[PDB]
Amino acid sequence: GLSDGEWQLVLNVWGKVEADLAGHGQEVLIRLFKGHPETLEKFDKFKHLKSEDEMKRSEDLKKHGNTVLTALGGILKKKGHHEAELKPLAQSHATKHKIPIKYLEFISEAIIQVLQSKHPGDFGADTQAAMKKALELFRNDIAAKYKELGFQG
Ligand code: HEM
Repeated sequence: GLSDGEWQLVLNVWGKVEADLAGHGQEVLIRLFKGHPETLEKFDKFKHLKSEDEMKRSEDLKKHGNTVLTALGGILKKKGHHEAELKPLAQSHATKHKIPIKYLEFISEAIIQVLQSKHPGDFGADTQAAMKKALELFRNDIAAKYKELGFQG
């Protein structure tokens, strides 16, 4: 559970993300792929990218970074009243894409790194503790949709 003070820090720094939603989701995916090469395998269209500046040249990489932030944006703007937005995602991500909850922790960490790296002052300790709590409850709620279907996470 997040206070409304906290939801505001969360959604106010997310507004920035949204000024450059590609730039961010790109950097996120790079951070995740470069840091966890295992994740790269779930996207057959980029599984071949081998270097950094190389994947920075990918339109579809950007296209996906723009996707994952846009949806997470939508979820964040629900302030946890986001079941009608996480039912489909948990299920797609557990079954179709076969993504474990460990990989979600990974991208949660990439996001946070990117926020810190793109907005240092605006994203201080208490703004970060807020962001961390949101992504954590996002993750816990997916985790339970995973479990309801017999996936573990
Ligand atoms: C913030 C956490 C995440 C969010 C909000 C997110 C969001 C989305 C959305 C909105 C889609 C659209 C397609 C669908 O749902 O059927 C999608 C698809 C997909 N997601 Fe995620 N995702 C997250 C984490 C991950 C991670 C960590 C991976 C892999 C390591 C992943 C792999 C995929 C793949 C492979 C697809 C299919 C894309 C394609 O088929 O071209 N997702 N995701």
